[PDB]
Amino acid sequence: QRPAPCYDPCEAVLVESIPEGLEFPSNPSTSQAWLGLLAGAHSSLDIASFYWTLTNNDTHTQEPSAQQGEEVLQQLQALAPRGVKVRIAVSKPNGPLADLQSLLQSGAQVRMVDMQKLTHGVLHTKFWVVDQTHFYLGSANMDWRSLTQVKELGVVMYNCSCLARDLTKIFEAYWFLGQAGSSIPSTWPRSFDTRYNQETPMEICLNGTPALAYLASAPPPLCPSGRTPDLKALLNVVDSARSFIYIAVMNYLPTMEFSPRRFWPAIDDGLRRAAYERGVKVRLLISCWGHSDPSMRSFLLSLAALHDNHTHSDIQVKLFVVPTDESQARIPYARVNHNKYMVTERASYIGTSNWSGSYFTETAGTSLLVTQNGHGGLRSQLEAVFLRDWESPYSHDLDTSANSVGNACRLL
Amino acid sequence: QRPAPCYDPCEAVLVESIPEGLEFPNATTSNPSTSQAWLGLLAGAHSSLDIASFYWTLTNNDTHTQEPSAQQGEEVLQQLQALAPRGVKVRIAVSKPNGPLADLQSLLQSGAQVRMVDMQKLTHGVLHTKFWVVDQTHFYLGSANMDWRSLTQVKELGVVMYNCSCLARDLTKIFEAYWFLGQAGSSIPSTWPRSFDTRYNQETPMEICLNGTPALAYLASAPPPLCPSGRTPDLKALLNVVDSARSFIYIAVMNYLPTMEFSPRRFWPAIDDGLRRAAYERGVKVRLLISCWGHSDPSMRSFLLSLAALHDNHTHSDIQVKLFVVPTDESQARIPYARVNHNKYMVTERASYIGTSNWSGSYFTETAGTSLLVTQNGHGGLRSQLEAVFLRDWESPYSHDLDTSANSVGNACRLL
Ligand SMILES: *[C@@H]1O[C@H](CO)[C@@H](O[C@@H]2O[C@H](CO)[C@@H](O[C@@H]3O[C@H](CO)[C@@H](O)[C@H](O)[C@@H]3O)[C@H](O)[C@H]2NC(C)=O)[C@H](O)[C@H]1NC(C)=O
Ligand SMILES: *[C@@H]1O[C@H](CO)[C@@H](O[C@@H]2O[C@H](CO)[C@@H](O[C@@H]3O[C@H](CO)[C@@H](O)[C@H](O)[C@@H]3O)[C@H](O)[C@H]2NC(C)=O)[C@H](O)[C@H]1NC(C)=O
Ligand SMILES: *[C@@H]1O[C@H](CO)[C@@H](O[C@@H]2O[C@H](CO)[C@@H](O)[C@H](O)[C@H]2NC(C)=O)[C@H](O)[C@H]1NC(C)=O
Ligand SMILES: *[C@@H]1O[C@H](CO)[C@@H](O)[C@H](O)[C@H]1NC(C)=O
Ligand SMILES: *[C@@H]1O[C@H](CO)[C@@H](O)[C@H](O)[C@H]1NC(C)=O
Repeated sequence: QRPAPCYDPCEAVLVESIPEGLEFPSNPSTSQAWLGLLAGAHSSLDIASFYWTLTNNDTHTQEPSAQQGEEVLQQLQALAPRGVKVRIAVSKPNGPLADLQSLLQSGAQVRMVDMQKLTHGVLHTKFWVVDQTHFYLGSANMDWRSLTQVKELGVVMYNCSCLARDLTKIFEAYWFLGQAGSSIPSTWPRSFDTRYNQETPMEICLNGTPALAYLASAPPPLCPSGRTPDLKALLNVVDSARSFIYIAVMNYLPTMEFSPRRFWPAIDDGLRRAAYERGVKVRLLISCWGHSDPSMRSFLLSLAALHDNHTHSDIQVKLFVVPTDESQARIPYARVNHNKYMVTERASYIGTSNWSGSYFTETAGTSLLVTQNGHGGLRSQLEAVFLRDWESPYSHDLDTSANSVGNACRLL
Repeated sequence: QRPAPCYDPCEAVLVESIPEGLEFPNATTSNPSTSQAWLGLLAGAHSSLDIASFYWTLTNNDTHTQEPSAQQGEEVLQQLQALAPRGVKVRIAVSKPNGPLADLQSLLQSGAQVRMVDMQKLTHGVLHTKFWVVDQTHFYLGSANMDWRSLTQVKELGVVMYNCSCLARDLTKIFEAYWFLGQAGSSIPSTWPRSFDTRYNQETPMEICLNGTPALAYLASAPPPLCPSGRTPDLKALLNVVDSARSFIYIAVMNYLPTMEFSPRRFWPAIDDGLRRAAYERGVKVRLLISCWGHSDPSMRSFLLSLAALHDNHTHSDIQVKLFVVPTDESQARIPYARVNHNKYMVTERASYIGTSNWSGSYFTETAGTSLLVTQNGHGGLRSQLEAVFLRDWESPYSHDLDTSANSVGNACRLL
């Protein structure tokens, strides 16, 4: 029996951070969505974050481009004293965070999740839940560089209380794990379970149209019985595709990135199966900067060789590099595409994890999966964004020269 | 509890069919020819002979030819026709052909027993296995079909085990499976009769004495429907050899394709995933030697490139792919379906695998095949001889990289 449907007028908006200087031949910016959500917050706010560097002092900079971030943090400091219950879960850092301390003295609650001891990973998840009604899910960290100097993609769902509570369940898992003497139970309490998963997705009304949406979580130790693992959701979306698969992730690596080294061909085998068996067109867009793993190159070539007229398989790989000028090269750890999403002709997947084994086995993450039988919607907007990025002059084949790219790219 | 050890003085001999015209440097340990081994086994046969074969073209009349190079094959056929009238019990199981086979009829009236196994009806495959069992004592296992071209015009590799009764009976078990399937109203049972089961497998290999030195040897069979409870599947044995390798993996097969060749198309990354895991995790050096002629699947090329791209200094993986092509001149180009390398084997620093199947999904899921796996803690032996053969072929001027031109190869090669 399918679970109860939801009747809230949910509205999904694609949100993106376009770095300063990037020009294209438009979705709202991440800063606008965050500021609007903070202004409209009245009862509660839950945040799952990786790190907190929102001010020029955090990054030891004097960039005007930090203004948006500096505003956002200030707005966060306004939430607690006016009645909003603020709960913040962060990955355990190397040192105390000034933003978190200031929020703590503004009235917020901050807990550090020590995922390294628990599942040998980090709290890589980045999402917001507002008043149990709205939620943002994307790749934007709590970083000012994530608002003006780094390309980011996410989705903001407004007026969807049911899905917001579904995400609040995962946030509650994180919050419980944030306690000092806490460990992962063998079975989570039944208050953590969900009836909405891959087999029975939640029936929502998206922009006045029925849709099937659900949330997947990783790692498997942080998954109640009824919660679909993130890898299972990703592989289902990959396997159900019949026409095309468009993937945009910062890092794609069919191994365990940090481990004795282990091979992990799950997503790679799924993509190869889609390309060969059903003739699915696979386009893979990988971000490259001066901090990319060089070992990423060879594996990517191992996919690009599958483009062959005899096999009829069509796998193409492009590298997205954000150009940097003399001034922007001084901004530390910026000018990248941090996007993490996949779109087919029939499904949409938006995640907060890079595509490697750890992010699906040890490292926490959440992903939103949407299916809709319309002529468009969120899926069409995702496809349009991917096509714009893919056809932009910032995407290059694996044989391109490094000099004429505009930025340092280890893979080239 | 390990099973009982064997005390027969087993002796393994590498056997090869080197096509006429193929030249090698001075030493290049020359192994006995396949024709010589077959003739010796037929001359020494006294009680029984069991043969698993794909097809039977041993004379010039079968292939509509007049080549003197067929002489060897025809001689073998004659010796086969001599086995039954002098008391040797001959049983022949062959893949079901489209039309009657002259060799099989002539053997049938010479006193032999011939049964056709219809694997297409049973598991949607063919009887691809090629082995000989002589007097329940000796056995040949290799890639040489019952073809005269397999003796002089096609490169073949195999192993002949002499004076090893235990392994010969173990192979006779698989042969009994084949022979039972040759009956008219017969189908694969859910469980095979206990007379078909074997106690020697990957977990507990048979303890044999190979060239006066203890060794662990066993036989794997495919497809799984043709496998008793105690029989190790061929894919499991192959993947165990791949995963247990710590230094290098040398593979020489006519066809390598990580999909189901004839099927709705299916992807099949088992062997490919094993090779990638060996290359990346344990830094295993992988050499892949693929035969190419005018009948090779072109779709083989891209996948092979997909392996050669794993060669990277950052990953420390070492994967190399080469194509072995047998040169043909004006006269030899007229012999139909010849001038190829038919070897099917793998060798690591610690194990040897010799099979009668190409490396693709069907041969491990639907198509019958047998393979011999040998391990020995010596300095040389069968593993060293196999490695030497692979190195000689790999460094021979008949091996080329995947970007070589087809004109300067000496034969038609679709992959180039
Ligand atoms: C294990 O024992 C077997 C049997 O005793 C050995 O087989 C023998 O191997 C040698 C060397 O490969 C063969 O000599 C060679 O003969 C060919 C012609 O057949 C000739 O061209 C070479 O120059 C060389 O003289 C020998 O014929 C062969 N014996 C039989 C009966 O076939 C085997 O070498 C031993 N070792 C291993 C690692 O198997
Ligand atoms: C494999 O075994 C055969 C015989 O089983 C070996 O050849 C044979 O060697 C024996 C000498 O030991 C010669 O006489 C034989 O004596 C044994 C007892 O030792 C007996 O059981 C036999 O019936 C026979 O009388 C025999 O002439 C000789 N035969 C041949 C054809 O060479 C052979 O060397 C062993 N190894 C290989 C690689 O074949
Ligand atoms: C679904 O509804 C949302 C909410 O209205 C749409 O997002 C708005 O899009 C318009 C442009 O069409 C912008 O002017 C608004 O600013 C957006 N809203 C917000 C809060 O930023 C979204 O475009 C709709 N999607 C579809 C496919 O109809
Ligand atoms: C959500 O609901 C409120 C009040 O019902 C409305 O003002 C707002 O526009 C809705 N959200 C969107 C994105 O339209
Ligand atoms: C050349 O071959 C012969 C015969 O196989 C062998 O005796 C000789 O040792 C070989 N030459 C060298 C240098 O080993």
